[PDB]
Amino acid sequence: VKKLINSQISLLIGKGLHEFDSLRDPEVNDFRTKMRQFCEEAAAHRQQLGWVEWLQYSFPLQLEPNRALLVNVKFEGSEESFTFQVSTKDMPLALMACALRKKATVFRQQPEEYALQVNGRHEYLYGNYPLCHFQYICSCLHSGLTPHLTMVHSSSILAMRDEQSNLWSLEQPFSIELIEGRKVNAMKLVVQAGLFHGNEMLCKTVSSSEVNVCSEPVWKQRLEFDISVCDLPRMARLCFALYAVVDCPIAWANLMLFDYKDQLKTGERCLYMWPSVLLNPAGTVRGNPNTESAAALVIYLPEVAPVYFPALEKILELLREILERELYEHEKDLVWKMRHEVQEHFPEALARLLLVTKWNKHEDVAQMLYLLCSWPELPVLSALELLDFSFPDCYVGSFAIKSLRKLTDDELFQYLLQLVQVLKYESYLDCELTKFLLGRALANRKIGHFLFWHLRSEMHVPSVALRFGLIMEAYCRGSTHHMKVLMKQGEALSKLKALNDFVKVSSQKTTKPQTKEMMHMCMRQETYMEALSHLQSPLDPSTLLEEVCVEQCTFMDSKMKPLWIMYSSEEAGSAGNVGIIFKNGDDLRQDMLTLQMIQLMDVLWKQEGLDLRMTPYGCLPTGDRTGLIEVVLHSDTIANIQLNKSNMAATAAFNKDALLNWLKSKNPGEALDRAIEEFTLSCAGYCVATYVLGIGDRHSDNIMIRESGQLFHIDFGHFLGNFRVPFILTYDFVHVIQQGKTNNSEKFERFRGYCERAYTILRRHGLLFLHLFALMRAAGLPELSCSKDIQYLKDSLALGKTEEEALKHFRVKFNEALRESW
Ligand SMILES: COc1ccccc1-n1c(SCC(=O)Nc2ccc3nccnc3c2)nc2c(c1=O)CCCC2
Repeated sequence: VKKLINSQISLLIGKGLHEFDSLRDPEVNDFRTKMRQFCEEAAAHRQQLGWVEWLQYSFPLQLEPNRALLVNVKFEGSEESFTFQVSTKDMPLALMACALRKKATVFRQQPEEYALQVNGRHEYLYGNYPLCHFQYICSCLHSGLTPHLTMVHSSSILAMRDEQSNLWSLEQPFSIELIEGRKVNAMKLVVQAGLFHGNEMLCKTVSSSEVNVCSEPVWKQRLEFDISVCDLPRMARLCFALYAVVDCPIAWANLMLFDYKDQLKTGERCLYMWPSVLLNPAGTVRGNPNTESAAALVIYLPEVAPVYFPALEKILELLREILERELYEHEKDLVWKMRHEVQEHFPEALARLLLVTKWNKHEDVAQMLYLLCSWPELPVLSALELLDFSFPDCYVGSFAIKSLRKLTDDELFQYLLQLVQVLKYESYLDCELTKFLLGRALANRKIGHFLFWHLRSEMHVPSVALRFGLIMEAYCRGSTHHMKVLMKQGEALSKLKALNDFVKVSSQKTTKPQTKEMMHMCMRQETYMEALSHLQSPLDPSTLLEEVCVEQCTFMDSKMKPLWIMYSSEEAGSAGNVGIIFKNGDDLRQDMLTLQMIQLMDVLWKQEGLDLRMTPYGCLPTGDRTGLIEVVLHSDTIANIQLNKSNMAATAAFNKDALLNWLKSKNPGEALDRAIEEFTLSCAGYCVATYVLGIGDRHSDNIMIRESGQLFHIDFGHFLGNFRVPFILTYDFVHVIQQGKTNNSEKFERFRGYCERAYTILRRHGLLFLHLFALMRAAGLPELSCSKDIQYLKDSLALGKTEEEALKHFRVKFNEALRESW
């Protein structure tokens, strides 16, 4: 039984558990045994939460960042239902009290015993929150539709919970022996090396003597470093590069000088090197698992006596305002001098101080660390910055995690992508971030869900495979039931892969309608219907994908032939009609990042009461160049609409009317006005979003309208101006905002203010986007490579300017954009 769990975990994570043992590594072993006890205590805890609390775990509330409305309510084991008027201000409890008073008459005869489920979703309404604080209610309030909800009793929910049970002495300079290698090139070999603490070098880099591009090369050289061993910080990192010359990089490799047990390291080491794009401090500190093929450097760490890093007690024992809002040496000096007063009157400039403290002087570091332990907790925003690679020191990390704990799950979810990337930076397996992500993922099934996928999605990447795999195994130890739910998901994804593969070959030999019939046959196979049905959508686990409508499924006409999968739910009705797009072949990371940053803008706007009617559809990479997009129904490309087909409702004398006619036919009479509004708001939003983010090559083929008028974007290939992309006003948008008039400066300038608000709001959170992008550098995304990329943001948000200025700046670009418009 314990045996079956293991094989399930193996299949689930994409790596077999035997491989962890085969490593014969105490670091891994400890991480495994430790992290299991932890996840087991969490899982233990959970099985004894009260029912409401279990709901909170299982399906956390989805909330928005007087007026009448019709609601429909039913009770679980029955079809009969009732329609009430309520106020949008009513508590979920008031509604539940009605439900019951209605029932008990149609039946002859306590609201606290119930929670309201959304029909056909893993979504629930509970708490003291007026109805439309719940996203679902408020959402309905807009698209116009009637909320449909099911009274679920406490006995019913608890049944679910049930079914889910399971030192300073050493003064001599540091130096190593470089012995020999085993590599491939054309010319002389060289081995350069430096000691890093983050991005900063601890002293000048040193080099090898020029040998023949030959062997199996030999060196047997002392390389001595311009620093004394006693000054080596905890997180000291030794970084190698190997290249040829007579310029030409071959491989690289890094290691920590202290092991995970704080022991300094001796003596011989074989390093299996990673092939190159010279020195790479950010690169991982464990070796290339491809031992057969990979080049290897063998070194000798001299044995300086056994030595550990001193305990914390031993550590603990041992116009400035004007600058303080890059700095000269002299300034650096003043800051350091004022450290105490920094910790007293500018605690939020911590990051600035840490950047001036001398990491290659053990005495200075001890001073810095002493101030850290009395340091007041910082705001979340400051914590996100402290996770930067610039801050490799784990006492700082511990502090940053310490400050990060007051994250709401919503915030946590909103940054989860980035926190995962930072795991790639971690010098050791057992660490605080890992401990924290696991703990929060265990207290929240939604967080649990996405963490897994973020991790499961990168197992094809050898540098993170082990780390990630070990985390996923830990999590499963913490959630036997959720791992079943997830296998269901990965089983569906496996089938989709096989289906898409068939689609690629077939689509080259034959015509679309034929491949479509073939697809449906393959899908109608027993193994496919079972695999592809009755699951939770990986794009959002509260979305249930029940019955695939084979008849509706097809594939899209682009190189990779992405699949189009429609699902219905009888229990869910209309909002059980959902689609996903399976994509195998393209990298989805770029888009997912893009989609999350827009999502962020929307939350920011909404937190200041600006609702631009955005459309944040799911996008979720699941594996090697494989993931899913959320289908947005009742929409079409501008281009498609501008095919302006005769026979359709939008038959137009001039192409500029096409959109507006379409909108008219979907939105008769007084509905028309609302749709123009929806179009205007969301346009404002996507214009500002594409502009700040440097997303370009927008054309009518990658912009979509929905029948509500809402406009949104697909196919993000390029961002951060990655061919300075202008602001863009398409003539046809302007025309639609202007209600079909040549001049409508009333309508048009309202539109300007929306942009201006959206833009100005984002700037106030400029730093929040910077820190997040900072953290993304860890990803290896090709258009997220360096500083010039983070420069793009600085410039778009005109962050260094004043609001009066920036607005002025933005006003030119926006004008420039209107001029372009015919
Ligand atoms: C691959 O996309 C195409 C490229 C060239 C020509 C046509 C398509 N294409 C297109 S082009 C529209 C498009 O490229 N993408 C869409 C269409 C709807 C979307 N909804 C939510 C999120 N993204 C969406 C993206 N659409 C469809 C199909 C299709 O083959 C098949 C049936 C379902 C809709």
